[PDB]
Amino acid sequence: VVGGTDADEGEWPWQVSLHALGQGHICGASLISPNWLVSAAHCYIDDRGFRYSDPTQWTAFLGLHDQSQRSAPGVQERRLKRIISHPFFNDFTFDYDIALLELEKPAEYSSMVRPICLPDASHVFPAGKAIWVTGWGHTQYGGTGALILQKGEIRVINQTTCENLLPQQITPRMMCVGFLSGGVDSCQGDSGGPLSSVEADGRIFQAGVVSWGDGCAQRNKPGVYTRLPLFRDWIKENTGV
Ligand SMILES: *[C@@](O)(c1nc2ccccc2s1)[C@H](CCCNC(=N)N)NC(=O)[C@@H](NC(=O)[C@H](Cc1cscn1)NC(=O)CCc1ccccc1)C(C)C
Ligand SMILES: *SC[C@H](NC(=O)CC[C@H](N)C(=O)O)C(=O)NCC(=O)O
Ligand SMILES: [Mg+2]
Repeated sequence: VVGGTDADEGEWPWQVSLHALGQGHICGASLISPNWLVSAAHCYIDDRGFRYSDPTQWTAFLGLHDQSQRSAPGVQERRLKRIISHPFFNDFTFDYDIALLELEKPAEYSSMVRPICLPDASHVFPAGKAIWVTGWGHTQYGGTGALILQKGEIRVINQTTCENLLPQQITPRMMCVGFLSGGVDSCQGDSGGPLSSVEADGRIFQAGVVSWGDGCAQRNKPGVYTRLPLFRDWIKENTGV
């Protein structure tokens, strides 16, 4: 997160850190039920050096605050038994950049571990609405990741404006969130983490998945996120959630 601040311990109890064997934190995720996480499909693509699509190569840390304190009280460690990347994922445009991760054993709900709410298919997150982004990613483009979980406040950007800022790259599965002036943005290592929106009764709903951007926090280059309401049915059909 660029331009953010330290989160409070337990402030985002749905935020998850995904570590690949021998590599440390690679991507974020969100807890949506006792058995299921939402993340980004592009984190789980094989390359010639490592089989990122293989669920046995991963560990999920729930209730984590400080990346250097992965055994602290309240932190839960879980393996994965399945990774479901969206079948329409496009590895050139990163259309449909969303995945579902099945925990090998259920999370235990606590003051530090709690699911985010999922929006109904017909809900619209309106232009201009305040949204929170969280993660352990870089605090500057090309910089270094944060040990302590970071939070930042950004805003939904009109879809036509989004398309014009990034021509020939914004599909209807994508949403721009941030500022045209730059300054606050997600960044490398935040991929797969949730957008958190405070809704009408103060409960937090997931508004998107961190996906990509041109650099980080640059003027006229807002972060691009995978939408959530569009996938409510896909999630229900695949997880029962
Ligand atoms: C996410 O944290 C990551 N996923 C992985 C997976 C494997 C290893 C490492 C990482 S980091 C980030 C989140 C970035 C959010 N950015 C903003 N909100 N501003 N996702 C990525 O890094 C994706 N790649 C990009 O965003 C790249 C970075 C870059 C290289 S040069 C300037 N910026 N963006 C582009 O290349 C822009 C052009 C483009 C071409 C084609 C498709 C999309 C964009 C991810 C790895 C694809
Ligand atoms: S909608 C998902 C979360 N709801 C719960 O966790 C309910 C469980 C309680 N223990 C209960 O109902 O008694 C939720 O609301 N997440 C967002 C938030 O702001 O907490
Ligand atoms: Mg604690």
